[PDB]
Amino acid sequence: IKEMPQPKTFGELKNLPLLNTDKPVQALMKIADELGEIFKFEAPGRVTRYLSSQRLIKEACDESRFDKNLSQALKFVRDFAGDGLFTSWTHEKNWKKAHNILLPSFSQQAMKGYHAMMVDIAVQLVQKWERLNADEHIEVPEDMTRLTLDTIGLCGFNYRFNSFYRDQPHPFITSMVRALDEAMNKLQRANPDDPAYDENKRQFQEDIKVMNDLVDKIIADRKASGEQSDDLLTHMLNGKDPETGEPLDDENIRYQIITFLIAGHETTSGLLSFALYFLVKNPHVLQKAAEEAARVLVDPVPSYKQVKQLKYVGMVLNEALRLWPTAPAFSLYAKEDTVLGGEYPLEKGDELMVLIPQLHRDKTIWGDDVEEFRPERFENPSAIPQHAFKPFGNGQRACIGQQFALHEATLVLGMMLKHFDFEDHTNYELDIKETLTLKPEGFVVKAKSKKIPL
Ligand code: COH
Ligand SMILES: CC(C)C1=CC2=CC[C@@H]3[C@](C)(CCC[C@@]3(C)C(=O)N[C@@H](Cc3c[nH]c4ccccc34)C(=O)O)[C@H]2CC1
Repeated sequence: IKEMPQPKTFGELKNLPLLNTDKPVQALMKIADELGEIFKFEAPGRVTRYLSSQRLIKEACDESRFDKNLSQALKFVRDFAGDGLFTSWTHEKNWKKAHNILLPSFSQQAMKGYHAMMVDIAVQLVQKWERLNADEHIEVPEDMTRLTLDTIGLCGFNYRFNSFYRDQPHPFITSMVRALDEAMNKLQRANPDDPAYDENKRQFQEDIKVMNDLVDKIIADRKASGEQSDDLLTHMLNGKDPETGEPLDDENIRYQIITFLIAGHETTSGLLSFALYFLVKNPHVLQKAAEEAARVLVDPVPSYKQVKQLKYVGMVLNEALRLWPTAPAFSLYAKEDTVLGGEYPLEKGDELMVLIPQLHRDKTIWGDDVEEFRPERFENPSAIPQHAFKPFGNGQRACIGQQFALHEATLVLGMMLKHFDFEDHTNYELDIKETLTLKPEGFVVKAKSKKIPL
């Protein structure tokens, strides 16, 4: 039975001021480097424990002992993602109902059906870049977000945000981003009911209304038409949970759509942005991935099968997920009194935070080179111990979108590497901006066309 380390305290505010920062995940990583595999974090009226080691996270991932907790971050997002899959408790009837209905819509097999719509958006990204003039550069996170948002819009509910036709996001996106920013800011806001925050609350309600209005209208229009499409909204209007025999109601479908649109934004586009960052910083790795793309993508437009045979591109994406997982933490609660790692007694209800970027730098798993970008780490995945690699979270509460996110990312990166040579023309210095997600802020490149027609 061991005493848990704790970072520096601030009198009555305990550890709370350590998260008064624009880069809290990066701050928590530096604390874990100091204190090790577990530390207690106290604030007025709360305590959580940050885990960093495969040794302890493997136990945290035991679903008989720990279930998904809603972090305060998830509680603030629930104000507009409701009881969709991401912001629901496991015990809420709408979680297991939506999970049973949606799982078949998100399988590897279902990706054959979305492939043509994903190609639509990937081809718009390639044409944009083919159409840049000689002096011009690419705003990498900006264009990856254009693609990932439009891909989930079109595959989700046959809706075109037409992001590649715009400088200003679509109205829905400006409201969604400002709602997400507001939810994230409330984490650091003392005395939120202070009348100084009156204007935030009125703006928050307006943005929730914008989102509900557009999504409720797309649902009503689809039901009003009877159209059957290749999209999640068809699967949700038609589907019945085999357990309860019930369908989702229109309110819950709205929450699922809002949830997928949150995910399909900078959380997916972050993976592509980090991947391209690592590739331009590791020209030998970029060359190997470009060689695979030229070898495999022999057709004007890539096939589902051809994306599956981009094995080294998939390893590149897993290595980017290792170093900078774009959904960098998740929360758990103890189902019963239990002892973590033979050393740390927990009571029923006690919270754990999994610090994924820190798990992914466990030298006992990965060896001494943990800071190196080496996709070849992933050549034999059977060698990876249980729960060592967790960018999509854990168990029944793992990312439902994982096969979607990886198919889109492998397709797009494949096509980028087939069509263009890349230049790190600014010698970009990595600056990771933390919102809901992580991104390489200001990451810019030049793309020189290889002049291969679509
Ligand atoms: C279109 C939908 C979609 C996409 C593209 C997507 C793409 C990605 C993505 C891209 C690289 C990453 C790193 C993640 C990472 C995660 N996703 Co998603 N997710 C998506 C839909 C979801 C949903 C829905 C959940 C909740 C699943 C559940 O609990 O039933 C989810 C859960 C997660 C969790 C668990 C959170 C927790 O609190 O435990 C992580 C981590 N993620 N996701
Ligand atoms: C919505 C999804 C995509 C997200 C999940 C997250 C999980 C953990 C979060 C998060 C990374 C944002 C920064 C704080 C952090 C690390 C956290 O521990 N947060 C704890 C502890 C905490 C911080 N501030 C608080 C204020 C009140 C209560 C708890 C807290 C929490 O939210 O619960 C955040 C990103 C957004």
